[PDB]
Amino acid sequence: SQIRQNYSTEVEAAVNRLVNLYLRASYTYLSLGFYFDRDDVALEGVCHFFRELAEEKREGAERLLKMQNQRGGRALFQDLQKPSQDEWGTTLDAMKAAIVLEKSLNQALLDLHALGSAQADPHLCDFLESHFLDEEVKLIKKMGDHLTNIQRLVGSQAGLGEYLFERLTL
Amino acid sequence: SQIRQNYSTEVEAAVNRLVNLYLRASYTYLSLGFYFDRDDVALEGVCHFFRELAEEKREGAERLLKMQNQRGGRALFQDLQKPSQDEWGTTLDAMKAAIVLEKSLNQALLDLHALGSAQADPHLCDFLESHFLDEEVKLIKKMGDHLTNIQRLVGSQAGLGEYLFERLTL
Amino acid sequence: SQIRQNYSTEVEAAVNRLVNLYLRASYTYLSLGFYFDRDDVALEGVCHFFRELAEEKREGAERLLKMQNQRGGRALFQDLQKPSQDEWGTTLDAMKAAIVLEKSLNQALLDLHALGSAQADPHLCDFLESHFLDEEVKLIKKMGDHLTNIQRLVGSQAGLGEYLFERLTL
Amino acid sequence: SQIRQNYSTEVEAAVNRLVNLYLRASYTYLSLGFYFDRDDVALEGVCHFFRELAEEKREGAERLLKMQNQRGGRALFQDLQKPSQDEWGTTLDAMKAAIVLEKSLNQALLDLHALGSAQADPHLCDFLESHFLDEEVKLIKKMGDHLTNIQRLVGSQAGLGEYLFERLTL
Amino acid sequence: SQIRQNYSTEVEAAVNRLVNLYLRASYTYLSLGFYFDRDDVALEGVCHFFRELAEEKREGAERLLKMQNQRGGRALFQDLQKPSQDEWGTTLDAMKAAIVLEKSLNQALLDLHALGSAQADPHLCDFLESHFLDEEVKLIKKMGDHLTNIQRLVGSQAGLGEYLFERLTL
Ligand code: NA
Ligand code: NA
Ligand code: NA
Ligand code: NA
Ligand code: NA
Ligand code: NA
Ligand code: NA
Ligand code: NA
Ligand code: NA
Ligand code: NA
Repeated sequence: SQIRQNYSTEVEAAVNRLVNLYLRASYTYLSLGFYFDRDDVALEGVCHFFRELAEEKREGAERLLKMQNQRGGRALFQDLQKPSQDEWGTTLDAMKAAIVLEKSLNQALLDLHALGSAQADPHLCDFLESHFLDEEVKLIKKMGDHLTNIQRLVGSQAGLGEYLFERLTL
Repeated sequence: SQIRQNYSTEVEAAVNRLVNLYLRASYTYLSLGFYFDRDDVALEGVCHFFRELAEEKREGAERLLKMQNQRGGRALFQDLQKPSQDEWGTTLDAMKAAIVLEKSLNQALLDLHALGSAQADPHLCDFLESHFLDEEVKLIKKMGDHLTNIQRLVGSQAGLGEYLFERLTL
Repeated sequence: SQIRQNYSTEVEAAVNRLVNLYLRASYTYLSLGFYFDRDDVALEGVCHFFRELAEEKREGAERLLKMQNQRGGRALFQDLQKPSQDEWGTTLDAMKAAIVLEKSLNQALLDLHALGSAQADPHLCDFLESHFLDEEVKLIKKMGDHLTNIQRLVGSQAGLGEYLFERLTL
Repeated sequence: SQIRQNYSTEVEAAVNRLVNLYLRASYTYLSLGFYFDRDDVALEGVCHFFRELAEEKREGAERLLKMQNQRGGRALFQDLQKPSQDEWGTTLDAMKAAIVLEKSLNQALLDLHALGSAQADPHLCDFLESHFLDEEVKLIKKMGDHLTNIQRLVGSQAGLGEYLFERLTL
Repeated sequence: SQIRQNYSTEVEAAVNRLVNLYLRASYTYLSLGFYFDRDDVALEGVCHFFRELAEEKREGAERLLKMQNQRGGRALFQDLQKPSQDEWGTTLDAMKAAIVLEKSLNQALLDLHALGSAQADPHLCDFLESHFLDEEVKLIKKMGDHLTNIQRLVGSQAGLGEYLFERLTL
């Protein structure tokens, strides 16, 4: 490109891989949201928590694609793998799956930041620090808080606890 | 001082000791608040209850220092001891620790009032009656109410009760 | 912690030490503020300058503790040493002490940033760059400006100059 | 009186003496205010500081007379002695005279409070604590602050300092 | 040009030289403004006085370039010489340098007006009378007033005077 400066082919490829990862995560959260809308599951606040995450992760992919074109890189899309499960269990199982997925996104962000640092690409480092790394730490902390609250509610009356969480936290 | 009148060295020293006690209590409540913000504890209303108490106790120290200078006494600061615990247990354990601490502050206020009375210092007596003694009785009553509500919630489903208290009272 | 990722024990400990340093600085500024409120000192703008700094440094400690829990580290509080002086001299002496203290906080921030960089912790580096390093440079520049203005006012009429500074700058 | 209860003849007489003292102080401050309005003195902020104090002390006398009738005591007025000086010197001399006068009022208030306490008259004790003792401590602290600021301004250019104080503090 | 009428090559060249002179003066005032923002100089009102002059002189250059194109002349830019000093001394030294610079701009304006008059170019004469000559006389009078006020403040307490000027005039 006429505009490309200081933007390695390694970073360009890793940004494309990260876009795939974010779109995969959006699709996983779409599947989690619609599972909680099942008439035999029926946890509306859980459905809305995951549907909002699906939108967030799509928006993160769109911001990475915007940056890829601002740097003069070329977006390359790959197939999007289906989510790992078709049914997601309890709200506890689902929130455990969600923190595993967000940990994996965070590790991908950290790996890209490290690549950027090795390539002396400060605009990439800044972009990630500014729009991704703190949002991901904040999200992971929120999920961990949720996770602890769900766990303390299981006790010996798991249905009751699952209802309450949904009603009073989500 | 040019302005000092009717202000004994005994009262001056005891006001400095009370400032230390209030600042110690602010620090204890800061530690309690951040313990309830842990991802493995995650009781937001409990965190906010103690963080608000940390601010109150700091403000009480600042009011005592203001009065010390209005009387012509001299503020003398000492080291502030760390809180008694690093981890605070359950919300019940924490509220028991908080009432023990507020009882000890109240006894210090009563002891200063008695000193004032023995020194015939009515401005000191009035200052304490006006800004401290009723606030402390009101706080201790609120903690005792909380304490009773937490206790009735333990039953055989302690996690559930701890969640509910947090959600519906705090 | 379930949420901890990329957060070294070295950084965790250094954040706890920095919290102690910020709380120590808040306590120093509380002592400076109340010294200028003495009836025999009576520099209201000087008192308000330091009282505002006490609040800032407390808020900096609270932000570090928030981040410590967002990363899955554990807050550990230590005793808070009393300020270095009981009486702080002239406004010049006090502003010299304040710049020495802010230089020492800045060096602690830089040392933590360096640790973060050695540990490849970009979220820590970003957090410090975002909330601490520019605020500290801005503060140190303001104190240096004050310092120069106080110095030019001493001349042969130090009382007059101290009054004027207080009245017309603070 | 039909309404008198728990109100000793000693307290009644001492309240009448305190009314005389407050009215004397109002008259002293009237003389101080008009001295600073002299064309050969011409310190407008000093004049307004003392004129406001004249009004305060008159209002304090009126509140004591109101209380005397609410208790069923009988107001008895005596001659009001002229102020101690006809010309009041510098603003420093005048503020020294004003703090001497306020110290003497405070000692009279404390003496009445002690009498009340010896007579087991809590309504009198409360009335003084509520409307007089803290106002007098606040005033004496303000005068002491002023006093320190005037003193630091004398230096070797006393006229300049007196102008500045008036202009920038009062 | 198709539009050029009554616009001599001598005037065209002198307008280009005047643009250089105005841009040089803008750069001088930028250097003066940032010198007064030094932490070891720290005269904020002095910094703002010169920074505003830097903007004025840039705007004067832009108005001359606008007029050059409205007449069908051709802008020709030359190198811009650095300011005459790197450090500017006291506010007195700086205001003396500023009046020397404004006198030199005024003499350049008068010389161009004279050229215009010799070339019978009334649109040029009007343009200068309308947008430059009275603004320059007003500015030079303001600087001279400042200069007199700074001079009366030096006395035997130059620091004090420099502070006061900055605080109370600028
Ligand atoms: Na939405
Ligand atoms: Na951005
Ligand atoms: Na609050
Ligand atoms: Na009060
Ligand atoms: Na504030
Ligand atoms: Na932030
Ligand atoms: Na009035
Ligand atoms: Na009343
Ligand atoms: Na401007
Ligand atoms: Na025009």
